[PDB]
Amino acid sequence: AVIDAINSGATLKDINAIPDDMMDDIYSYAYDFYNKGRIEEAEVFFRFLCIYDFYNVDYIMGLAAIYQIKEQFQQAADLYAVAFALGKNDYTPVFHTGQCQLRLKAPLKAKECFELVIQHSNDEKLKIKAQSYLDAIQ
Amino acid sequence: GSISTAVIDAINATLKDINAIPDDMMDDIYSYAYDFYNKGRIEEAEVFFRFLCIYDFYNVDYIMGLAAIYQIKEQFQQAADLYAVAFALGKNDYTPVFHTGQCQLRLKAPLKAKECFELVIQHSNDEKLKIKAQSYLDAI
Ligand SMILES: CSc1[nH]nc(-c2ccc(Cl)cc2)c1C#N
Ligand SMILES: [Cl-]
Ligand SMILES: [Cl-]
Repeated sequence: AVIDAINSGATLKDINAIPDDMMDDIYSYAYDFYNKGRIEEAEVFFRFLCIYDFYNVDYIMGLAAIYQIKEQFQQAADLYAVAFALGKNDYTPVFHTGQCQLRLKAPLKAKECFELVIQHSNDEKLKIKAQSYLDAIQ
Repeated sequence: GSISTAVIDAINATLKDINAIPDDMMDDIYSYAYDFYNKGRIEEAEVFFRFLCIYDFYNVDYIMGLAAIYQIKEQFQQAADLYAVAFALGKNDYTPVFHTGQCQLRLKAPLKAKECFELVIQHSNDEKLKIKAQSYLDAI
């Protein structure tokens, strides 16, 4: 049954391979490892989650955050672009992409990211953070 | 699909990481993909754009070509998802937002579509695209 999803490209979530409440528990445990600084374990758990459902925006954001913490900034930025697309109107991944671009020495790209947050987002606290980066970029 | 390939690659080096296909060859394959597309050979064009997006997913031109094919095929959610990737990457115009609005209308999500068309009117400098977006808004 699982092999069928491997051959059809479907997710494990599409075939309800693990119950909903158990997946919730695994996501909460992943976030616990993350908040405790247990980065290697959080990375295993967020990779597990993204294998289970690679369209879940919160699962992708968790793995992207791990990569950003590990200073794998391009790999983080790649996942953030997917996370943005799947959620359509949440500019948090665009904000974090701006941070990654600064670390990649691409300040004009970073400015474009933070400006996009300011222009489109309805999240006032997020826009405040984005503006503080814009104020600092030369 | 293209998005699942991108995520699996990120979970797990890639072909692009080793410069396995040079720029000029990718340019040629892109032009061949549109040759198929322009002749109505949509299935072959889809294979070629999928090939391009496996090699270099984070490329606005490849993403936009594949999104157009899904919209024509009435695979509206897949099209909307790819248009949003194109916009996030830096696509310097609001055309992917406009087309996402069209897709959301077909998905019976008129409130999502309204948000898309309103973004076009507020932020695009393409006066013709703005008129088109307003005509959809007038109908919602
Ligand atoms: C869920 S309401 C909504 N707000 N913004 C969008 C949006 C933004 C950029 C792009 Cl490229 C496509 C769509 C959207 C949708 N769908
Ligand atoms: Cl959507
Ligand atoms: Cl730059």
